[PDB]
Amino acid sequence: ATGQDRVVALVDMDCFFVQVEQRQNPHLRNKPCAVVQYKSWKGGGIIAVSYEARAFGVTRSMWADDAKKLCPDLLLAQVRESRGKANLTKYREASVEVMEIMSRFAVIERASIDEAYVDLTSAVQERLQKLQGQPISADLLPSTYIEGLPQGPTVQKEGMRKQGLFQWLDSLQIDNLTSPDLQLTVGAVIVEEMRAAIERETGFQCSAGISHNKVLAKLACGLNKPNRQTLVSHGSVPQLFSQMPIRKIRSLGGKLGASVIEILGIEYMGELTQFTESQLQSHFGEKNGSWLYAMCRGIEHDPVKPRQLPKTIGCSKNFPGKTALATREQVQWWLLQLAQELEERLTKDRNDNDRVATQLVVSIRVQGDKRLSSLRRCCALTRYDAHKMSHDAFTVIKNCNTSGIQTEWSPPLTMLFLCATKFSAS
DNA sequence: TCTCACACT
DNA sequence: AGTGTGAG
Ligand SMILES: O=c1[nH]c(=O)n([C@H]2C[C@H](O)[C@@H](COP(=O)(O)OP(=O)(O)OP(=O)(O)O)O2)cc1F
Ligand SMILES: [Ca+2]
Repeated sequence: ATGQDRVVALVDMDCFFVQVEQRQNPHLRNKPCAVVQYKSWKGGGIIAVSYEARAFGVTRSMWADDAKKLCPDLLLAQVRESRGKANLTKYREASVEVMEIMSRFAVIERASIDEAYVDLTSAVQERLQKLQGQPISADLLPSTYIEGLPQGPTVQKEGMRKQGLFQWLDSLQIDNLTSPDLQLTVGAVIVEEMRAAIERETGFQCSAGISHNKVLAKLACGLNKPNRQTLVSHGSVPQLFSQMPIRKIRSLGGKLGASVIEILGIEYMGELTQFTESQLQSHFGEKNGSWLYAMCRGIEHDPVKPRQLPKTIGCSKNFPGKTALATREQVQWWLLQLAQELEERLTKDRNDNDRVATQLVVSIRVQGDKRLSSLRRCCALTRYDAHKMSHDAFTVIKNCNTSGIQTEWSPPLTMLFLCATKFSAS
């Protein structure tokens, strides 16, 4: 079993937030520019960077003042602030523009505000039968790269792409409606169409990866960016993985990937193939070891889940440094701010998508603790009312106040989080 | 520099 | 139910 059953794509909207601001403000298009939140602290934190700006070294998580040192003509759009906090509504609404188009072509799993996986297996099958048995023209794939091609016995990027595509298509056995390579190729044609539709109907450009599973689709998408798509076939996997750092594969970018590297003494994904499955399991657990054994051979079975809507709706703000909440009524006022945005977003959700959430998650962080969350508590969510929700959130966290004073809050709070969960049909 | 999904327990 | 990981 070679992990070639499915055709799966990952589509990534290139520097999406920037694109959203560039569509709305044409003065920004085709310039180095970035999206920031909170202008006051060091010019604001950069959450999205156009490709022109990235060429100067500007990255996400940079302060805008720092990015301006690297890129003096950098243009900035600020995120909308509402009730003292960054509000992402405009981007969420652009994201829904895009997913609704993608869903006309295939079933899509929303992976984040700017990317979606796409299961094209069924769509490919139908296109294959309408195609009589007729060859696939290079003209159907005007922005597609075939990973690992050209090879064997031109100095410009587009010349390379074409030569690789020619070599791919010249050897395609179109007379076999079950070759996985043919299916990928038809998958790629559909994604060219889907990306043409997204750009025509929204003005947004994006990159896509096309392969046999989600991890490879995602890896492929990042290989030829921006506004390009890449086909990673099963056959390309041994050479692709032979120099591919372990941390580049989805879910190995963190502690597990680090311990795979250290315990095993390897650097690249393909070095995993010399270990038995039992060996991998003993070091990393039954699930992880099984997952690694198959993955380093290009095989992964995680399904594209037919889910175009988030499972949770969440509202958080950080209060770092001297800005940590120290008084009771301060903590109340911000919970109320969080509860109010949440109500706004919950009501739109109940009306657009026919469902109500039923559980409220409250999470806080205390100054001096180490981790994203210090403590997580839940309670019932019965009415979309901001005042009750914030009253309830306070109720389930007021005992964390180690201060004996009634009006003070120690240790001061460095993060407040309200999340609606456990949706049911409405 | 605010999100969202999921595995373990 | 609560914590921790991984990612955008
Ligand atoms: O830390 C983050 N903060 C943060 O707001 N977002 C938001 C803002 C951003 O446009 C969007 C994109 O996430 P991506 O990691 O996929 O990167 P892009 O900007 O779209 O460009 P590309 O995929 O490299 O071409 O999510 C992602 C984060 F990772
Ligand atoms: Ca993106």
